[PDB]
Amino acid sequence: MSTFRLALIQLQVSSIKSDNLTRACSLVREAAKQGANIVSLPECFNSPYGTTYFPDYAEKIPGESTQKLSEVAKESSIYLIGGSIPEEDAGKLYNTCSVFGPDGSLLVKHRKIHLFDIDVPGKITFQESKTLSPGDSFSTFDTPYCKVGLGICYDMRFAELAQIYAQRGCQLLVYPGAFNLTTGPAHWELLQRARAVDNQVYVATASPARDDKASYVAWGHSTVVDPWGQVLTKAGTEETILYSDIDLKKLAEIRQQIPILKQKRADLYTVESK
Amino acid sequence: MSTFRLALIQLQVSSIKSDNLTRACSLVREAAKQGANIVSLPECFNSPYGTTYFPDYAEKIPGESTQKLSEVAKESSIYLIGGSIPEEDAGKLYNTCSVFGPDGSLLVKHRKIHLFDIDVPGKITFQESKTLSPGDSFSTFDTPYCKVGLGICYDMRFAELAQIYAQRGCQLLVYPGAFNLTTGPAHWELLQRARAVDNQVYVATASPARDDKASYVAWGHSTVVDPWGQVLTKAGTEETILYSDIDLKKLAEIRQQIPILKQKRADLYTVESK
Repeated sequence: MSTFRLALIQLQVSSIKSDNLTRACSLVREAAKQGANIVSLPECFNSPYGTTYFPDYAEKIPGESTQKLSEVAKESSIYLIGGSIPEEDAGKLYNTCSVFGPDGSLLVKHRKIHLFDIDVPGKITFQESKTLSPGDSFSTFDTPYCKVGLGICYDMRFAELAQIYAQRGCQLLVYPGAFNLTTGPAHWELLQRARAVDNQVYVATASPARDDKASYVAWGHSTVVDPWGQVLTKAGTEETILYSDIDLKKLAEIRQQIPILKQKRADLYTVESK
Repeated sequence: MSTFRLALIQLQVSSIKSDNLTRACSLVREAAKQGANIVSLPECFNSPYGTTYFPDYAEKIPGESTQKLSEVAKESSIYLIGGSIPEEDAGKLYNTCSVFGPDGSLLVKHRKIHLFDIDVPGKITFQESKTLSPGDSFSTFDTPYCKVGLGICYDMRFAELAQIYAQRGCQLLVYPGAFNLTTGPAHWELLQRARAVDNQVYVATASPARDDKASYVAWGHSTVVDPWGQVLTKAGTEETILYSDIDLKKLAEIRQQIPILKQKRADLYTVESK
């Protein structure tokens, strides 16, 4: 129970939802065949990423996409982190990561908390909040190995989320997400290394594969980082399944060697969750 | 006053305190001559770093070392961040960074909050709390350009300190410190880049030069990082003065482009301070 196999599906995403679902589910099955215990799909894995796409590809949960995820998690007896999909609920749209357990049960649903609203002149302008609404809950789930915490993409820029997850006992944080050709080289690896080292947790990112013709061009480079801040493995830009064997004994040893989680000064500061 | 010149004195530290003070003050004068507005010395700049050294090199504040720093800040008309020195007060010893303004006045004194207590088997064991006591206050000072926040070395591992400084309006964080041949390659650059990008501030580290014969062998590599997480400049291992022109207009533009400080979810989390 000290080591488990994590698989990150760096899916090539097309404009045809059923195509994405077919290929996503077949890659999940392959990951399970190669011994993965936890599998993650990437952000917006079932449809193109963009504000004019979300309304038309959005589904209720349960719906077409989550029913397929549920079924494949059950048939493969794995924990399946469902990347994210656009979700409709009560006249609002969300960017939502659904997680299914080895019995097909929904364990948790994470609606992206911090929406992707940036403007880098001459590089990338995105206003996710013009169509989507933000989530208002912390999201974790339990496995036999450890507790896992969730964020989606831009959520990775907010240190407090990882701090709260670490407080709550999470030992792996998974962030389905797609950075771009500007934010990718600058920030993608740095941010996930920061989250890992500062909170002494494993961190994994699940990105779609790069499609240079898409309106939003994904960085790629799905990555796993250990509690020492070391990159354990890193994909390229192409479609692949990335595997890592997550060693929780190593985490325990790191937390003893440089014991920053036990050295916090609660008389001076605290990160409070509401 | 949107740009100012920062100098980091990467001092080679000897066992003779007066030698360190002589050379520190001459390098400060040189930095001021080359137009530095804020100058920082490194951690434990006046004496060898180690638990059996602190008691014997410790001084009260004011004392020999701080009197020299006060005088040189006065005569050079600069803000001088006094690295750190071992400080004695009321039967206790601290690791203390004293800051003097252009009139020679003490602006603030930062006693290291998180003491350097680690044990990496086969590599480095240090127990700063054998002899030192921790500080219990946040430390900032004002300049005509911006507010500056302070930590010493291991303080840099504690994200919350930088979060609180950013809340309080700091635009530059300075950490005098010496990592070692184990923690240096793993964590030195990562941590400072994390503090910079997460809080959208400039971050600077002032290390002593490496002495391979010292009991604690310093990593070196004094560094300045911008709010985009980009390394602006980085020293080698040898004694030098590192200069950087800190562009606060750039900081303001970054905080608009990726406006994470304005996108915090205070309904879900807060970093609370004493």
